[PDB]
Amino acid sequence: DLLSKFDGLIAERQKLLDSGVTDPFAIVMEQVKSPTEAVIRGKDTILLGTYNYMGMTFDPDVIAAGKEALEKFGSGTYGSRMLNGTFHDHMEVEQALRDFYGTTGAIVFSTGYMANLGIISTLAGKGEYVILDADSHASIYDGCQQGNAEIVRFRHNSVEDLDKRLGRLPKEPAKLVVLEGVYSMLGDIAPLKEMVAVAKKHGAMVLVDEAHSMGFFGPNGRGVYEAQGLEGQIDFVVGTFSKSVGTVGGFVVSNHPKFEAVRLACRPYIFTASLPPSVVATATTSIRKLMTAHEKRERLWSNARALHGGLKAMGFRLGTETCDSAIVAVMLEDQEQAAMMWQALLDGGLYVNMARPPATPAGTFLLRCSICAEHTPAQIQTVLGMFQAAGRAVGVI
Amino acid sequence: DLLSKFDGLIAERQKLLDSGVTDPFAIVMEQVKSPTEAVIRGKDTILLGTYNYMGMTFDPDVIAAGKEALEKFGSGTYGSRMLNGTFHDHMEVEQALRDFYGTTGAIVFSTGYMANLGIISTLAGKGEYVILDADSHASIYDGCQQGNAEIVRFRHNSVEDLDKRLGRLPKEPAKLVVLEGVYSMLGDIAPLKEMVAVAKKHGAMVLVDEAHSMGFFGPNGRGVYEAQGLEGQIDFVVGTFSKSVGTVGGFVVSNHPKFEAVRLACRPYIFTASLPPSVVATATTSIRKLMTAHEKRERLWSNARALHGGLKAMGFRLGTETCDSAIVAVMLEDQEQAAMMWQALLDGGLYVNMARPPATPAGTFLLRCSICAEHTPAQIQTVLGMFQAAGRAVGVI
Ligand SMILES: Cc1ncc(COP(=O)(O)O)c(CN[C@@H](CO)C(=O)O)c1O
Ligand SMILES: Cc1ncc(COP(=O)(O)O)c(CN[C@@H](CO)C(=O)O)c1O
Repeated sequence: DLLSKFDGLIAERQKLLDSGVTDPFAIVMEQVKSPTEAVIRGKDTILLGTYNYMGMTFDPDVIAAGKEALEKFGSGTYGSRMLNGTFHDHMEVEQALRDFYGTTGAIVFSTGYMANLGIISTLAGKGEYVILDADSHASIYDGCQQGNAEIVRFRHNSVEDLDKRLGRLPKEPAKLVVLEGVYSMLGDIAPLKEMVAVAKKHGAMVLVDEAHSMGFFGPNGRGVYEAQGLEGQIDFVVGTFSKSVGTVGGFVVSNHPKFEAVRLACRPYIFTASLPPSVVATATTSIRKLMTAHEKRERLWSNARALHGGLKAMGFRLGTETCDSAIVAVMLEDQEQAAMMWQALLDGGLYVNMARPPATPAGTFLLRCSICAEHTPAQIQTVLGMFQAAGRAVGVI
Repeated sequence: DLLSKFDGLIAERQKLLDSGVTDPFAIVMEQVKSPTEAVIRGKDTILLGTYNYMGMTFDPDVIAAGKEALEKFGSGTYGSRMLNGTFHDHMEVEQALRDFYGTTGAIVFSTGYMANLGIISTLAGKGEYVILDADSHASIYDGCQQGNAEIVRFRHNSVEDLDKRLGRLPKEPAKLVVLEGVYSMLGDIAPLKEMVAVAKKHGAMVLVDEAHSMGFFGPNGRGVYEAQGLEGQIDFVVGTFSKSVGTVGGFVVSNHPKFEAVRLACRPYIFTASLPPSVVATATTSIRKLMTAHEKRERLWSNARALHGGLKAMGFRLGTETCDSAIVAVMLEDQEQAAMMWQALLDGGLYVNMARPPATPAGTFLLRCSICAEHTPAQIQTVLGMFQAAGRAVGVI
C-alpha cells in the first residue's frame, strides 16, 4: 500500500535500535529547568543541541509578554491573516522585524519552513531561475520544488561555481540567488561578500537565510551579511523565530517597494492560520531585546570559542578550522562511532545532535553542538570534560 | 525584476481600494473582548468570519494551560521534533488526538497547511496517484504540487466522476483519495459514505480533511466521516488546531500500523521547529474538552440554524439549501454588490469574510459567515437585523 515505501526506513531505524542506543528521534525534555538544562530519561541533562542561541525562551520579559497575550487575546487567532486573522500583536512583530533589520518590508509566516517554501516558490516563476548552494536547508529545496522555476545548484561555498553557473544562464530572465549566512551542517560561514558581488554582476536578486546568525552577527545582530558589510545590498533576508527569537514563526524582510505585494500571491501566507497572540507577543518582545542583547551575545561567542577551541585541542576533527558560528560539528569516522559517542554523552548527562546519512552526505557522521548564551563557563568545561571522557572511552581521540 | 509579476495584483488591489472600501486583507482586531466581539477600526464589532467554531480561545482551562506551559517550559521548543525538539506537552497533544479520534497513530505538524503539504507529498510518490475533489483546500493542492505523484482531479462532490476517474487508473499502483468533510467555500458537506465506498471499490486509501467539523460532527465530534458511519474505514484523517481547537498546528491521525514511520520520511515534519509549549498545552487541553463539549456544540448548531434559516428567509441566496455546517455562504450577483454589502456590515459593526475571484470561481461572489458556539441568540438576531439592513440598503434582497 502507500506505506510500503517506508519499509526500508522502518528496517534501518530498527537496525539502529538493535545497536542498543536510545531512539534518537524520540528524546523527550520531560522537564526543562532552563535554556541549558532539562530532565531527560530521568537524568539532569545539559542541552547542547538546541538552536536557542540567545536563551530567550526563559527571558522574564518574553514570558510575561506571552502570558499577557494569552490573557488579553486568547489562545489563538481567527484563521488567515487575509481574513479575520490579524491581531494587534501581528502588526507589532512585523514592525519589530522592520526595526531590527532596518527594512521597510516584513512579512511574517507561521513557520520558518513556510517562509522559505513560500518566498522561493512565489518570487521565482516559470522561465525564471533559482540558484542555490548545494547544501541549502531542506526548506529552501522544498520551496524550489513547490515553485515552477528552473533550479540551478552550485558547489557548496564555491564562489567560482556560482559565477560559472550564473554566467551560463540567459541574461534576461529574473534570477534569485539563495544563500545562507551560517550553514547548519558544519557551522561554517558563507563568503557572502564575494557571492553577492557575483550575484550582482549577473543582475540577480539575492535571498539570504540568516536563521543561524540572528542576534549575534553584525553590529546590529542582523546576520552574516551585516557582518560582511552587505547592508543595503541584500534584496531579501529570510529568518525564523525558532532559533535566537525563541518561539515558532518565519519571516522575510526587504526594502523592495513592491515587497508587501508578496502577501497577495504567496500561498503559504494566504492559506494558513496566523500565529497565536502569545507567539507573536513573545517574538515581538524577544526580537526587540535582541537588538541590544550585548551581554548575551558576548557570552554566546565566548562559549562557542571555548567549546570549539577545547574540542579541537583534545583532537576531535571539527567541521570548521576556526570558530565561525555558534555551531560546533564534531566529525566521526563511522556511524557506530557517532552512536556510541552520542549514547555515552547522553548517559553522562549531555544531549547533542547526532547527524548521519542521509541527513549528512554518505561520507560524513557528525555530532552537532549548538552553543547558548545562557551556558555558563562551568557548564562549557563540564561539557569538555564529558567529550574528553566519551571520546577516550570510545577511542575517538 | 522578480516582483514585476505582481504588478497586476498591485493594480487590482488598488482598484478595489479606489471603490472606497476598507482594505479587506488588512483588518486588525485591535482589541478582542471575546470569541465573538472585538474592536475593529475603533468600533465594537461582532466577529462572524473566524473559524473559532467552539469558542475555545478564551476557555479558562485553555488559557491557564497556556500560561502554565510558558512558566514551566518557556516560550519555545528547541528546534525539530527529531532533534532537541520534543517536550512533554508534544507527547500529550499527540495522545489527546489519539483519544479524541480513537486512533493508535497521531502525528502533529507545526501548521495544518504543513500537515496537508506533508502527508500528501509523503504518502504518494512517483507512479502513484492522488485523487482529489476539484475544490479541495489550497494546502491539499500544494501538497500535490510538493509531491511527485500523478494528480487526478474530479468534479466537486460528484460520486459519479470520482468513480469514473478512479476506474480509468491502473489497478496496481497505490492510490490516495483526498476528501474534505465540510468544504469551506460554500459550507457544504461531502457525501463521504458514497465516495469512500467508491474509493474502497478501487482499492484506494482515503484521506479526509475534517478541519471544518472537529468537535461538532459525529457522536464523538470526530467529523463528517464519523457522522456518516465511516468509523474504522478512513485510512487517514487530517485536521488543524486553528479552527475548533483554538491555536496553531496541524495533524494527521490513523490506525495504520506503519503510520508512525511517516515521521521518518516527512520533510515538513522533519525540517521545522516543533510548536511552543504553550501552543501544545492549549491544544491538548482544548482537544480534551472538545471530547465532551456538548453545551457548546448544541449552541453552535442552534446558532448556525438560526443564521442560516433567517438569512434564507430574508431572500439571500445561500451556498447550501439546508444548514449543513457552521459556515453560511451568502451568494451575491457581482463583486461590487459583495463589497458594498461587506462594507455596510463592517460599518454597522459586523465582520464577515468576503470571498471573490480568484478566491472563488469567476462566476461567484460570497460573504462567508462562520458561526461560533459562543455567539448568543441575541447576537445572532443582531446579525440578522444587520444583514437585513445592509441587504435592503444595498438592494440585494
Ligand atoms: C480545509 C482546510 N484544511 C487545512 C487548512 C490549513 O490549516 P492551517 O490554517 O491551520 O494551516 C485550512 C485552513 N483554512 C483557513 C486558514 O486557517 C483558510 O483561510 O484557508 C482549511 O480550511
Ligand atoms: C537554515 C534554516 N532555515 C530555515 C529553517 C526553518 O525554520 P523553522 O524550523 O522555524 O520552520 C531551518 C530549521 N532548522 C531546524 C529546525 O528549526 C532543523 O532541524 O532543520 C533552518 O536551519
